[PDB]
Parts: sequence; structure tokens; C-alpha cells
Amino acid sequence: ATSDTQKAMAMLIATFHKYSGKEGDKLTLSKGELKELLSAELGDIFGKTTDKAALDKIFKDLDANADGSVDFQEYITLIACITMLCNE
Amino acid sequence: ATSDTQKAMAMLIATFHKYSGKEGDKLTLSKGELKELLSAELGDIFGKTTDKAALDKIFKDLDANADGSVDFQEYITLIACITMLCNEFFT
Ligand code: NA
Ligand code: NA
Ligand code: NA
Ligand code: NA
Repeated sequence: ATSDTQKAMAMLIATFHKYSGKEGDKLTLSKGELKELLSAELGDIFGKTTDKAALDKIFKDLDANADGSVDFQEYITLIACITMLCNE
Repeated sequence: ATSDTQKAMAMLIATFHKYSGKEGDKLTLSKGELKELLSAELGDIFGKTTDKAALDKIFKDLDANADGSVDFQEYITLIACITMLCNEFFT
């Protein structure tokens, strides 16, 4: 008995860990791997000519401690905003 | 074709909107509907054998504009924090 919410979150955690495990801390997502993740997972928005600095800017707004990575919470905040074109 | 992330997000929004459409504004979640959602969607963690105050507190924290509802961005911040036991809400 696994709910829709449990299934969806498990998928999000699984994708996040696949990319966070490629460099840096195993539990945070480097900027470079966020870029790769967005191209693979949200391809309808982050395509070939997506401005290289569209991510540079928004990645600064999200990386709270300025360590060059986002944790899962910061990551979900971004994905949720993109999907609803939230102000940020 | 739809990625794991697109599908999961669409699922989270669909569940949120199912409960948000039950009362008040169609696009926001009342406190009572949040409790119902959490018990049905994260039943192992929540339920009726839990503490009401747990929800009065978290609800006040999530309701950024103090209008008595939660938007999806605030809701998903909670769900994500729970699945990782994040310090924001876990004292
Ligand atoms: Na990492
Ligand atoms: Na960081
Ligand atoms: Na509502
Ligand atoms: Na609100």
C-alpha cells in the first residue's frame, strides 16, 4: 500500500540521488549536475539553446549556504516553481 | 514521452488539487483538507493517533500570507522536508 504521494516522492528522491552521487557530497546536487538533470528530466524547457546563465542566476537564489550545491529541499523548491512558473 | 520528474510532479500536483478543490479556493489547501491529505497520503507518519498541535504549528508555518490556506509551493516544501527529516521542521 503505497500512495500516489509516496510513489512520486520516491521517484523524485531516486532521480536526485542519481545525479547527486556523481560528484561532490553524495547528498547534495552540484550546479553542473543540476544542469544535466534539468536537461534530461525537464527537456521541454531546458533544451539546446537555454541560456547558460539562466541557471547561474537562479542557482544562486537557491543555494542557501553558498556551498555550490543544493540539498533536496532546495531542489524540490526549484522543480515545483518551474512546473508552475512561479515568480522566481 | 514524460520523464520520471515530470510524472512525479504532475502526480503531486494532481493529488494536491484533488484536496484543494474540496473547499475554499480551488487552488489552495485548507488546514482541514491538509490533515485529510496527510493521513491518506502519508498514513504511516500521520493519522488520527497523532498530535493535532503538530498540524496547527506546521500549518501556520506553511501559510506564508496568513490567509488560512496553503499553496502548492508551500505544501511541497513540507512533504519534501518530511521525506528527508529536514531541520526546518524537525526540532
Ligand atoms: Na553531489
Ligand atoms: Na548549498
Ligand atoms: Na481549497
Ligand atoms: Na496562505
